[PDB]
Amino acid sequence: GEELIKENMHSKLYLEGSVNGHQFKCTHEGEGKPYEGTQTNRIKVVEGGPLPFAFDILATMFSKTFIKYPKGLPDYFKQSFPEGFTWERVMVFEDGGVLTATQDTSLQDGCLIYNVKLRGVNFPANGPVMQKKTLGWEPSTETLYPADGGLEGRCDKALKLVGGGHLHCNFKTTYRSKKPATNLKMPGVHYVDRRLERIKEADNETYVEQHEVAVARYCDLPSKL
Amino acid sequence: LIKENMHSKLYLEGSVNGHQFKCTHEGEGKPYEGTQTNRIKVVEGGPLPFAFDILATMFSKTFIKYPKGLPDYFKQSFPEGFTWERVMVFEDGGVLTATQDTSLQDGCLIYNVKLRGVNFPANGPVMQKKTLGWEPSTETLYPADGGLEGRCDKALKLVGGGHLHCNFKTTYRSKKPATNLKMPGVHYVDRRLERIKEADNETYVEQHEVAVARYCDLPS
Amino acid sequence: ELIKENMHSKLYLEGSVNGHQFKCTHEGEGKPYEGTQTNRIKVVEGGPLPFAFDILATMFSKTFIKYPKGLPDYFKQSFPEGFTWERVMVFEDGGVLTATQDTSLQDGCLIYNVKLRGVNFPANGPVMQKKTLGWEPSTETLYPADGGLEGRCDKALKLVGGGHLHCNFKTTYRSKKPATNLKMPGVHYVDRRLERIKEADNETYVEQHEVAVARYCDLPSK
Amino acid sequence: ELIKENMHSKLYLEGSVNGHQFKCTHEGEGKPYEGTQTNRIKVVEGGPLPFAFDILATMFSKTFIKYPKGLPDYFKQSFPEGFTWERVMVFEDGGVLTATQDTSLQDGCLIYNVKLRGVNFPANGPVMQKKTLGWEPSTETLYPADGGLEGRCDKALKLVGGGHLHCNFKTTYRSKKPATNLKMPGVHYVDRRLERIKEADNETYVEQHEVAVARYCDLPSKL
Repeated sequence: GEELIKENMHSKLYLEGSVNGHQFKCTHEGEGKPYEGTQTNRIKVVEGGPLPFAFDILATMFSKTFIKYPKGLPDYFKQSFPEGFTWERVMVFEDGGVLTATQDTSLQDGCLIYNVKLRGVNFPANGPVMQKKTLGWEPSTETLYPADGGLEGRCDKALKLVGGGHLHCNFKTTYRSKKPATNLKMPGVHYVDRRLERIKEADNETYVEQHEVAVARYCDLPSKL
Repeated sequence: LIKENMHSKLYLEGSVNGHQFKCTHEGEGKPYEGTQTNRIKVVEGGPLPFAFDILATMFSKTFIKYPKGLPDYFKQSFPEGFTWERVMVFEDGGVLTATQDTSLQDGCLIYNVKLRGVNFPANGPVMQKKTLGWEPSTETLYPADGGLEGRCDKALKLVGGGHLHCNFKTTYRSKKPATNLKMPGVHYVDRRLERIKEADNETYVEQHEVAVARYCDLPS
Repeated sequence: ELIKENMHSKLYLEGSVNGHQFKCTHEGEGKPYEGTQTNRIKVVEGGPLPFAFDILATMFSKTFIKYPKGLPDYFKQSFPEGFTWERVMVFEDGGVLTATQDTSLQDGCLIYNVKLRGVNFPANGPVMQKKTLGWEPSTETLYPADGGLEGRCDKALKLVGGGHLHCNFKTTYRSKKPATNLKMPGVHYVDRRLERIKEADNETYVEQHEVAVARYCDLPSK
Repeated sequence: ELIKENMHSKLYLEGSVNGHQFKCTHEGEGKPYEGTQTNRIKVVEGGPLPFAFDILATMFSKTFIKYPKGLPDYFKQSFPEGFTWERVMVFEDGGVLTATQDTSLQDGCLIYNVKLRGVNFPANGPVMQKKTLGWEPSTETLYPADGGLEGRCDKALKLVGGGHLHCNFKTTYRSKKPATNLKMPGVHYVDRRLERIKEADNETYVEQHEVAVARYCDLPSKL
């Protein structure tokens, strides 16, 4: 399972979304150092382009294998191979936009395969997302909690706005291996710090190039117990 | 165009907590009486590991009784029909989004639902199949540049005696140009959705809805 | 029964919204069995307020609901000892209000004491920018729960410019009379129309009128 | 600033949760530049409480955060005419607490005043049934806004039987003194561990230790 994810790994994705009515589809092509926690992947909007909303809200649909897990904090995601794993997410924007996606991860030919299917609705016509007034996400810390053999993630994220300020978004994810969790080693409560940046945009966001660095940790601070 | 008797057909794809499924329905009703019954099959992914009640409202806005002075946004929209899109937020954290297309094809109402549900607690009246249908409800409809926005607090009755509350937000959007629709003011739709019959671990379900629109009749 | 066809009410309210402190009082009258009342409200300390008074409108009387025959009136049965309510209002743009009240009866006058705390009201939103024009009429749903009633209500403020600011209400109503001395209603609905009738001096004098009528679901069944 | 190696606090709190009025005070001591402190909390009135004390844990100290050099400390610059916070806490089972706080400095000593109001905590849920086992460690993201700060914090209470109960926190932090008499931080994080050390007499007496350390995002930026 460890011995299967490799010091350089590749991802191909297929995606199928609808946001405020607008159907679309995307693919991507990706690579990174999983054990160093880094990846970059190139995204296309194969159908539905150009999109009438800020691409940024989709940014986090495109990779939980590429988290740097230190020795002695179990990697739920790498362990889950060769079967793979699946996440379920709800994103709730402070202005009423709501997004829900289910993603399917798996491996084939030493190449990671993501199937995404998402559904966005109730985004205000006048608001920064439907106005394309977003300038990318702030770094974030996700807390992962073990629960029923899965992990539940929580994350308060914030999208940067033109003029300054931020649009806030709450994330709630459920991560579920497809191995039996009797064949797994669960971590405790732990934290994943990230910074996801757009590094290239083209043809009105129908081509987008993204980099993530993700590092996991236990809470380092001294107890009194 | 919308006759005093109308038939509907429904195809539905969904996913709830990663469990994928499909349904279809054949429905019959009285668009101007505000009544209908429809016969639902789960045809992939059944039997379902959660209460089918949470999908009840996925399965018909053309069947609301609109009194004479109160413009009917749904019946007006034909022949080109309308769409809706909804979020349901349960008080225990489960969230469903859903999108719907309503069209009119050679006399029949055709419905197409895609939905996606996540974060339902595992234990968990929804996931432990401990629900006993919805209470009657009142939806408030607000015009909102050219579409309607609905707001509704609903509650599922529970095995044991309580209620699981759920907050609905929906956006109704006519495919017709807005200039060809008289827009209603703010109004209310009182409903009672009931389960008539179920068989084979909720893989077959019959539902009946009655639904009557009104202005606020209180004086001023 | 101690609820007459005509009753008066007296209110004292103490409040903090985004850290701005204030107090109100009111004297009101209405017709309990017809479902109508008028309250004359003063902002007696901390005025004029830096926020839309409209958010406070629903803080000012459940005894005045018209209950039809065979729908138990939880609030009128609660006397002589009365009842309390606790409410959370969550606005769609982040404002949140918690509030609690006491309703009692002294010398046949209804007496309301209200405490409230409101926070996180955005500086550029319609509440703080004073852009609201009153509430839409509404339906509150009431559910029996372990001796009390849980109320649920999605509401909306009209805005300058035409749209609405939505608000979510969750209230718990608890009788001060032991519960087996009351007949509880099943699940039911309260239709309302609350309106501002007059105002003066930068929104520091307000009069409001409520009509409220309860009903069971009237639609046919099976 | 005027905040010494060692500092004490006294605190007075009054509030209502699901109708139940109470009042609290703490005496306190700690080290503000290594961001640690202990607080000995007394339920003077309304004891014992029908609800879990844990839900008040965070009501009881923003100057005791360790800020590294190069990240402005809003709270230490915000003195002598100090600062305030207004918080909303939304538990996933429906409990909602609002609360507001005053932080002033009067002759060697930190003064805390808190008023809170909690409603809609379900009667059969862990808070009213007292099935909680403390808070998990947390991180707060703090954003500049109008020369104030907005804190956002997903937090979790350990439960009996092993689950968690989650609670969303939103807090506005506002200095009582103007700008510029003060430098603003950028978007930054505070990592925290709150621990109950000692409990007595059905939760009427309680000792809390907090370690709080701020940082910027430490990760590589490709832009």
